[PDB]
Amino acid sequence: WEIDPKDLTFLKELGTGQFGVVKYGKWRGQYDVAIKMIKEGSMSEDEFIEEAKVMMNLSHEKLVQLYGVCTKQRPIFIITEYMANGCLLNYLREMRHRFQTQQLLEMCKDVCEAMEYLESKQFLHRDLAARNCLVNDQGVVKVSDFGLSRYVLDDEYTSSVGSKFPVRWSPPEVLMYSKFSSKSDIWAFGVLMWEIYSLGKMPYERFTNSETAEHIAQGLRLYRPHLASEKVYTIMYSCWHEKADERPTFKILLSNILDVMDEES
Ligand SMILES: Cc1c(-c2nc3c(-c4ccc5c(c4)CCC[C@H]5NC(=O)c4nc(C(C)(C)C)no4)ccnc3[nH]2)cnn1C1CCOCC1
Repeated sequence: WEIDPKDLTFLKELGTGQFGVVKYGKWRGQYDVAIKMIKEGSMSEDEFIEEAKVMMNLSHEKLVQLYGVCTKQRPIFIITEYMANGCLLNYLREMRHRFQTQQLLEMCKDVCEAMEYLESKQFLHRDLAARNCLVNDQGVVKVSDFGLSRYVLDDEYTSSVGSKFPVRWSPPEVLMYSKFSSKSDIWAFGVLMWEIYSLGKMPYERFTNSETAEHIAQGLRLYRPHLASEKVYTIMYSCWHEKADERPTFKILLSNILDVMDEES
């Protein structure tokens, strides 16, 4: 579980997030890694460390791999697989890629495989969104930072009325009662498909968080991105049923996405 930080060589800053700075570097002079330098006061560290033992065992080709942690001194480090093309959201926003719809659906499949694996292990992501997926040098999309939301100390992130809370990715039962389940990840995944087909537009871009919560409680939904076929829109919409138990599983979504790939090759 433990990595010796002296085996790390730091090379470039990648960005700053909920837990502070993240860097790109090498492990033992040779292996690409991303290193989260956890900003003091920003994480429930003891709980996270206990949980990292479980997370180490979540291994899937479409999940960013946790390699280990450096706990001896602070800041603590989280060491992970490095993704050369950065976050899916910024990748979608670079219009130069001029992705074909088949590539867009492959991105959704990549995420849906990861989530189906997590669902099979009864492990929630809790903050699924394009900003929390990453792209490797082969253009493969992987799911990042699953479950880490549980260790954030910042009330602006955790409170449902907080400035940083993922309101636009949340189902009504989440906004109304904090009922979190595999079905809240499903809802978020549909929003994520919408992000992908919308090339990274903000969901409900003309509404505030408050306005979004009220409209989805009334039954308003996102609508079809121009790049989504009717079949693709159907899949994303299915994630948004008002009743959580009527939303599909990731296993079902996966077969649906595979069928659509077969029908719109
Ligand atoms: C950014 C970039 C990468 C690149 N980044 C990475 C990162 C990575 C992951 C997260 C994050 C960053 C980097 C950074 C900030 C957000 C941050 N989020 C968190 O830490 C965080 N959130 C959460 C919750 C709130 C969901 C619970 N928990 O933890 C990891 C691996 N491989 C990478 N590869 C490659 N190129 N680039 C540009 C591309 C063009 O410009 C140069 C760098």
